[PDB]
Amino acid sequence: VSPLKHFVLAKKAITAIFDQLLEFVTEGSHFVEATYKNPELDRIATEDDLVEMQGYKDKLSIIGEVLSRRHMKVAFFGRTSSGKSSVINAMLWDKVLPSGIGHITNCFLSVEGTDGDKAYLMTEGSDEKKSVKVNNQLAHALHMDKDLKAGCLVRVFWPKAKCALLRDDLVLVDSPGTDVTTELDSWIDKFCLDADVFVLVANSESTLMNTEKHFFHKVNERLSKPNIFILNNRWDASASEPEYMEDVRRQHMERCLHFLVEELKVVNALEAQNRIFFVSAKEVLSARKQKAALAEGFHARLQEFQNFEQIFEECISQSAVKTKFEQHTIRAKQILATVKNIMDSVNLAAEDLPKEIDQLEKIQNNSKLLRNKAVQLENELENFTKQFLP
Amino acid sequence: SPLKHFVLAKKAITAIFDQLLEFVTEGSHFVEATYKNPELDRIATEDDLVEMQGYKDKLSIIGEVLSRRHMKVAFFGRTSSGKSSVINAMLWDKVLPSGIGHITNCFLSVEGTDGDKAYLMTEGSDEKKSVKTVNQLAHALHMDKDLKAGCLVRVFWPKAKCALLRDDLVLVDSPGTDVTTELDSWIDKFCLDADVFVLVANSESTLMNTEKHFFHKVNERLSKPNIFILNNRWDASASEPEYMEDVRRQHMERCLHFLVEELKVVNALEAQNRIFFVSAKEVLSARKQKAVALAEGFHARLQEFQNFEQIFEECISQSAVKTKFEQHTIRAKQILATVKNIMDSVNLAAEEIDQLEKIQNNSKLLRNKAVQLENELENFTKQFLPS
Ligand SMILES: Nc1nc2c(ncn2[C@@H]2O[C@H](COP(=O)(O)OP(=O)(O)O)[C@@H](O)[C@H]2O)c(=O)[nH]1
Ligand SMILES: Nc1nc2c(ncn2[C@@H]2O[C@H](COP(=O)(O)OP(=O)(O)O)[C@@H](O)[C@H]2O)c(=O)[nH]1
Ligand code: BEF
Ligand code: BEF
Ligand SMILES: [K+]
Ligand SMILES: [K+]
Ligand SMILES: [Mg+2]
Ligand SMILES: [Mg+2]
Repeated sequence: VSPLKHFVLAKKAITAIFDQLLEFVTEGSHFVEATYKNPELDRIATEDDLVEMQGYKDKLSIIGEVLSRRHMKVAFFGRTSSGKSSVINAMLWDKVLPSGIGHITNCFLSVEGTDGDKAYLMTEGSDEKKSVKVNNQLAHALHMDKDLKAGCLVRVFWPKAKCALLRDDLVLVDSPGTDVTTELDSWIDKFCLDADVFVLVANSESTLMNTEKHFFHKVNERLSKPNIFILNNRWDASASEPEYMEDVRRQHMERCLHFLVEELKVVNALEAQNRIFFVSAKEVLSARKQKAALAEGFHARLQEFQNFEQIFEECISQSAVKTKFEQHTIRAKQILATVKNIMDSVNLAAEDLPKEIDQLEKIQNNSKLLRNKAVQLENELENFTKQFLP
Repeated sequence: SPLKHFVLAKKAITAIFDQLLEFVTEGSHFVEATYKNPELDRIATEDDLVEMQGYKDKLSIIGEVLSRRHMKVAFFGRTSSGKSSVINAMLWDKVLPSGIGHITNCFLSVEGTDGDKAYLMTEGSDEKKSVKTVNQLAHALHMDKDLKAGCLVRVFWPKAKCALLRDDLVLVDSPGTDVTTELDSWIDKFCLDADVFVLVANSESTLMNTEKHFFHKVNERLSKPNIFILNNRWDASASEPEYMEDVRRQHMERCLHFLVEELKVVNALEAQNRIFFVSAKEVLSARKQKAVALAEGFHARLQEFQNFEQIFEECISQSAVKTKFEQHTIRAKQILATVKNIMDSVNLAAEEIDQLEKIQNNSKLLRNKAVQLENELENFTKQFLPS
């Protein structure tokens, strides 16, 4: 006994550590602020120190929330028409989300499991379990009037009996295309930035753009190094021009590897192997939506979608301790290290009237005692990593 | 004749721009002197100085663009929207590297030649190499051992085969935008100063801001860009016909908003004849069959590619005076108007202090030189750009 209990122990442990962390950094932020702003002190603490510590307080509050959340959030991200909606529709075995040519998905869509045997949707502040067939009115931009305003979230519920993956506490998120408008991008941040796992749906007819990559650098800048699956979707395109298939596949694989391993430095090359796939959502959906001449390599592309689903499931369940917590604990260690440096910098600055020197040594004592609280927390995080991680 | 009308126009406008450039260099020096003078803060502002310096630069580069022997048409777009394939369709053969993934990994001039065989030339080589060598130089799944520099291969296609090339026309196939920073900086160096742009958009998707940002950059550095938008891959709309008209409407509205509201380069009626829905792949396939079941509406998409080619040809031949010069003359009028405002602002701000009235007199005399140039530009526009 048991996978579930191992997770709940881990959650209580790390959440409790992060409580201590957040109060520590808030206190240190107030100390540094006070020292910087005091007109009596010859530049003891710097503005940069203050901004960094304030940034860390914010960072840690948001990460705190992410840790304590009841659910594992998976955000789907990509350019317009790479295949985000269609990938989810394939995982669900039915065309249940708005999909098509042009800009379509014009709202954010939660997808969760339900114990009931029928699907439904719910809208901002409504108990009403509306028909899943109403989606287009709310989420499909060829239906929606161009006036409709700044939000939104529509929560789709799909029966757990159909679709294994939705059990339990998993939440999939279909979003709009990146880089369509500034406002849409700011909403894509608000909704998707704090996701536990990202599925980058790339267009395998094309290659990876920098605006697509920039998002994941932003995730790291604001929170922690992102857990990323790359689906090179539309791979059925390579059935035309088989004389280059392997060369094109090699190009994508090399570029995606470079993105995860060299640019983000989130994963090593061997790990990245099991995060990059070549698939056709369209084919998988078409085949699945049928069990009451085929295009070449269909079966290979199907088997890789299945591998993606297997590995995706292995992470949000078996390795949910790792998936939910690891990257945030690493970032916690990093932030603490920098906080220690700031406290040291303030201490040494303090070394260079009787009331004025007495005030200055009080800053020294404060900075040292904060420093050792930081080392205590570093040890508690190191213990957590030992007892709960590889 | 048409040719003589053009050469007259070129000599006229180039001569005007010489006068323009000297005027703005002088005004830039005046504004700089007034701003930097410690006796007289705050008569001219830093923003005034930066604007005037920017205008000097702008005008030098536009001067060069005006005085060039050839009409350059740059093809621009995302990776795999269909740039290479559009050109391959215009030439009736698969002559340029095309395929899934990142392919076009150098810049490719395409010009007419009087000879009956096609060929290529590389920097800096007399050798007319076989057009069948292209892939080794330009196709990123092929390319031989190094290479790079961000370079140019000049393709020459027989004029006998493709009507459009017979002028001093130069088509430019480029790499995909937003792939790498260095590729983007080369795309600027090569394509930014193009006389005409063909934006090959992916009609399965919608227009991204990185795609639009390029053309804002053209405007920031030079003049509002002459832009054709080809919504390529439109054969995709065969698969989902119940929304075809709605998707078409979406693209048309977005493209219209881009040209008319965002760039403010053209009115809605003009923009109608700059936006098209086509399948390069289909057109190439049909044409290369010179050398049973076809998709609907193949024929519609073909007729629109043909309309694009007709209107494209009507512009860099019949209306070549317009195409080459108009947008630069408009920008010239705009800059002069703002220069006038700067000189007025300095004059009013000016309201031992003999020095102060000397700035007033200088600002007024510069202002009236600006009005003289405005009239010379207005005369040019009357005589060479009706109605
Ligand atoms: N051939 C092919 N078409 C696809 C694939 N995935 C999606 N599509 C098509 O491209 C469009 C996808 O739009 P969609 O991705 O659902 O909306 P998004 O949210 O903007 O990505 C639809 O018209 C799909 O039929 C694929 O793997 N292969
Ligand atoms: N279905 C379809 N495919 C196209 C069209 N235009 C180009 N393609 C294909 O899309 C792929 C990319 O074309 P390419 O011209 O290399 O794109 P570029 O690198 O952006 O110039 C090739 O395999 C082409 O055959 C089109 O209008 N419809
Ligand atoms: F066409 Be989408 F859902 F960005
Ligand atoms: F496929 Be590209 F525009 F290099
Ligand atoms: K779409
Ligand atoms: K390509
Ligand atoms: Mg979608
Ligand atoms: Mg190309």
